[PDB]
Amino acid sequence: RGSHMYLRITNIVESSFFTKFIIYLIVLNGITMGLETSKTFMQSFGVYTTLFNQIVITIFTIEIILRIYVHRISFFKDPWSLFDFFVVAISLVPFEILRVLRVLRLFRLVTAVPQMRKTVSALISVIPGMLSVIALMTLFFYIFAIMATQLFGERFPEWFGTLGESFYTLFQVMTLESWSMGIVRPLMEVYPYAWVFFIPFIFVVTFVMINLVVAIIVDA
Amino acid sequence: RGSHMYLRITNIVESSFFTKFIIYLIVLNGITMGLETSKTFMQSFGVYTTLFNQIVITIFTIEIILRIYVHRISFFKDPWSLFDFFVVAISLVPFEILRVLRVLRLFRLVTAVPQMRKTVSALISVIPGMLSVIALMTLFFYIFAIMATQLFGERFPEWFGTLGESFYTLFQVMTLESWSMGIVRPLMEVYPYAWVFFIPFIFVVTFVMINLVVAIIVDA
Amino acid sequence: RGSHMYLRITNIVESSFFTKFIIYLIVLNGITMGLETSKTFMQSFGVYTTLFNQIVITIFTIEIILRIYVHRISFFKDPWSLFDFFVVAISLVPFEILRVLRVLRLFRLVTAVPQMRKTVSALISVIPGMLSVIALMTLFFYIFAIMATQLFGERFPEWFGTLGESFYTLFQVMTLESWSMGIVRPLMEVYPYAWVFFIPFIFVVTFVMINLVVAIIVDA
Amino acid sequence: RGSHMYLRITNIVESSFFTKFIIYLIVLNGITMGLETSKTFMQSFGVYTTLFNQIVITIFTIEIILRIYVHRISFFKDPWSLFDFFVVAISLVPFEILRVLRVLRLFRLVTAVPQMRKTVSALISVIPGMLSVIALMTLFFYIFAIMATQLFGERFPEWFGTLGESFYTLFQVMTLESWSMGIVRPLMEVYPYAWVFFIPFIFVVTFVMINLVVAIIVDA
Ligand SMILES: CCCCCCCCCCCCCC(=O)OC[C@H](COP(=O)(O)OCC[N+](C)(C)C)OC(=O)CCCCCCCCCCCCC
Ligand SMILES: CCCCCCCCCCCCCC(=O)OC[C@H](COP(=O)(O)OCC[N+](C)(C)C)OC(=O)CCCCCCCCCCCCC
Ligand SMILES: CCCCCCCCCCCCCC(=O)OC[C@H](COP(=O)(O)OCC[N+](C)(C)C)OC(=O)CCCCCCCCCCCCC
Ligand SMILES: CCCCCCCCCCCCCC(=O)OC[C@H](COP(=O)(O)OCC[N+](C)(C)C)OC(=O)CCCCCCCCCCCCC
Repeated sequence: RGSHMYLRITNIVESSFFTKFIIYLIVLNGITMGLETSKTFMQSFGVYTTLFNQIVITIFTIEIILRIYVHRISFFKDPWSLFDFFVVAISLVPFEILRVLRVLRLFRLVTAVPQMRKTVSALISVIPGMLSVIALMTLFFYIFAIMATQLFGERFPEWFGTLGESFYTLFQVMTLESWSMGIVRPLMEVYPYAWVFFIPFIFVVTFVMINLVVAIIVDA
Repeated sequence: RGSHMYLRITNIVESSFFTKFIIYLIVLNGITMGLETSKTFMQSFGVYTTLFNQIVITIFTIEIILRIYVHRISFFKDPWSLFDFFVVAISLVPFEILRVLRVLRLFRLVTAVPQMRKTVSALISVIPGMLSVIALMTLFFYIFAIMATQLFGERFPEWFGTLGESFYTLFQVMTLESWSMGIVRPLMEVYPYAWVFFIPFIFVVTFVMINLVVAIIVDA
Repeated sequence: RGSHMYLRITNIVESSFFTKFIIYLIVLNGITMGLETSKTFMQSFGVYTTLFNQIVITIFTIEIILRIYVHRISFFKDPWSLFDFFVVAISLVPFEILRVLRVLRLFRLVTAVPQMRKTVSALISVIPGMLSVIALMTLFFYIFAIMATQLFGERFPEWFGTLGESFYTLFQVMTLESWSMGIVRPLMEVYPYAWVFFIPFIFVVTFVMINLVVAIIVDA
Repeated sequence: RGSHMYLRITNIVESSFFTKFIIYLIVLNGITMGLETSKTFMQSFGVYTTLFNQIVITIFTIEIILRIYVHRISFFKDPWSLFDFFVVAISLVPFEILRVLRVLRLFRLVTAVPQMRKTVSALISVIPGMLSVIALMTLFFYIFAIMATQLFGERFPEWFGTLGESFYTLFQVMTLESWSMGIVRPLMEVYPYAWVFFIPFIFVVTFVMINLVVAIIVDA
């Protein structure tokens, strides 16, 4: 708990060399994961690189293990460690989507470098003051998604045949991407007043967005 | 007016249980209205759900009735109640567009939950300081819509054949959606100087938009 | 100069009735110009409406004449009058583009209604603090327009064959409209490194835009 | 170092006539470079204009030479001169991409006119406070670019077959250009859950952008 061998390990994990080594590895596994992208490189130096990968996964597990010895329950209430935990855990399951999620370990460069932690933490910090407006927005989407599903799903199954599909399309209308040439004008060929649904939608959603952003600037 | 039975009802509508019950119903009729979206679910449990729907419509009418007993003319000068009124009234007419408008009762979650009321009320509050710029903008749209109708409606009836059609297209140009690839470049094949109409339009409309948004930030 | 008949006319133009009458006409000629949009209406009540139009043009010329008697050289240093002048002058030439420009007289509702004048004047007021950045931007466009004309005009004459054409396309890239799917990806089929031209362009132009807008907010 | 002939040259380069002459040339070589765009003009007055071009290149080399005599090592620590240096150097190599880069000398109008220098310098000044967020963003792009390359490169080689290609597409998704109609909806025909990759991408990238812009406004 504060004994002979505890304090030995503690002085290692807390050493700058520990951090730097880990950061050094992250930038290295980073570059390695970008070259693994090339089947040319993969064909030649490929096995070299599978090697470096479990090496790094092992080093990271050892590290995480140590960090829990040194920190115990303090470790499992730290966001930055919990991230490092789950990211490294993912990289330990041997469903290809998990093989790809391995790349999430590169986000450890964020947890590791305090300049980054501080940046991310600044960004995350404005989200709580947004929840109420975001709650309002989601209700809005949900309601309009229902309305659109049953107004247009039958003739327009791809875009609106399903509550989820309508959610997708409504998000696309919010981003303004092809909303008129690709969605609303087609609808109007069948539903001449469809414009009464999407223009108010676009007005509300955009007004909310601007205010949401004025919200952020309301602290500064 | 302040009698024996009046004060009895008053203590019920004003009870927290009343509010919570109503909110409870709203979240329930909400989920129900999302499952009604699926013809699978509709095929199986469908009648169960038509049931829950008039049940809720009845409960809501009773509630609204009570709330007017307790509030009388104060009720009909409250936005939040007037909304609840009109929304529930809609849900009472038996034109499919009214069947769909029933979903508007889910917005009662806004009127009911004071955190939401406050949010919405914040948003709505900035609109009056915008009316003058919005008035200016609409005049602008109207004038340019007339000009475009008669400059391009004859060769381009779909986009500009009608004052309303031109309004629609001009709105789409304002959102910047396909303005060049899908509208102005086609026009230029017939009207080489059409760019003299839409670039200034896009300049004015965008300048106004930014200032409109600086307007909001002019209080904060 | 300040005589018997001068002061008589002066009391008329300066009367509220004068202003209101003019405003009344503007809203009327406004509605009339929107109905002239319909060949149906035009077919039936059409001549009624050509009538109301020169009537109003005459009334407006008389008014402008009076206003110069009452104001003399003060009139020709007022923006709002100079506008009214040029707009009404246009409406007096009998080239269809002038027939359409007649609709610009509806902007007299702006000059006439002081709430509008004040709004417009607020908007116009931020433009001088932008000129320097706008000068920078235009130079930027000019230079990149030259570069693009000679990098891509030969294989891509429609988009870049001409300094003006390149100006048009570059403006479209700035608005982000189809910049990749419709312009840059096509170019890359011939010029694989074209992305080195348009991504920096899009970066600079967007950075400038944001700062231009922060500029406005730098007073507030 | 501060001798007879040194101080003679010094009084010339530091003269207002020197600056004005140079500026005069820049506006002239500017106009000339825009007319060189027309093969009509090129066909007729073309050689006149190749002439004016080396004339100006020579004058500029002489100038730069002088300015280094007058300034020595102070010259090579000035951004504005270093620019003028490299821009003029480019214009001295006789690979067509260098023939086009000659047009970069028009940016000397920026270095020369102090109102511009000040503007540019204002703009550049906000960039250092952005580096941390920009670092975060680039890491984000890199990681998602890797993930997309291996999730979609095989079936969608054009958009994602290569780390660079995925970088390009991800940038396009960030600008929101055709992200749904032209990229994600096509992907979903093969990968129904692709929406789980690009919506969070679009959320993060947009949130960061707004905060990056609130950053700028955080000084004002
Ligand atoms: C005030 C009220 C608050 C209510 C909050 C809770 C809402 C809960 C959502 C309800 C669940 C709806 C699920 C559902 O019906 O799924 C539909 C479809 C699959 O149905 P399926 O039977 O396969 O459709 C057949 C297709 N057809 C018609 C073309 C032949 O599959 C999908 O589309 C999947 C569903 C995706 C959408 C989920 C949206 C969650 C929104 C949360 C809003 C929170 C507001 C605060
Ligand atoms: C300073 C002046 C202020 C004036 C303010 C008041 C303006 C009032 C609007 C005038 C009414 C115009 C109605 C009208 O002409 O409707 C046209 C069309 C249907 O005409 P129709 O005869 O069916 O066209 C035949 C089609 N064709 C030529 C291709 C064979 O149907 C439509 O397009 C319907 C009309 C939709 C547009 C309504 C716009 C309202 C703008 C309000 C601006 C307020 C400014 C403060
Ligand atoms: C520091 C330097 C400052 C210099 C400022 C002054 C610049 C003055 C602009 C120079 C004039 C260029 C005019 C010109 O060459 O016009 C080209 C074309 C028509 O040429 P054309 O001979 O018909 O082309 C034949 C077509 N082809 C090759 C496909 C067979 O026709 C057009 O494209 C018309 C020209 C439109 C563009 C005008 C742009 C003005 C930019 C102002 C920038 C101010 C910066 C502060
Ligand atoms: C925390 C970790 C930090 C790591 C930072 C350092 C990252 C260094 C990047 C790694 C280098 C990757 C180069 C590479 O693999 O190039 C791939 C391709 C050409 O490969 P190739 O063998 O031709 O592909 C064959 C094509 N196929 C499969 C369809 C038959 O060619 C390309 O696509 C060229 C590569 C372009 C992308 C360069 C991106 C630099 C991102 C910098 C991020 C900084 C973060 C702070």
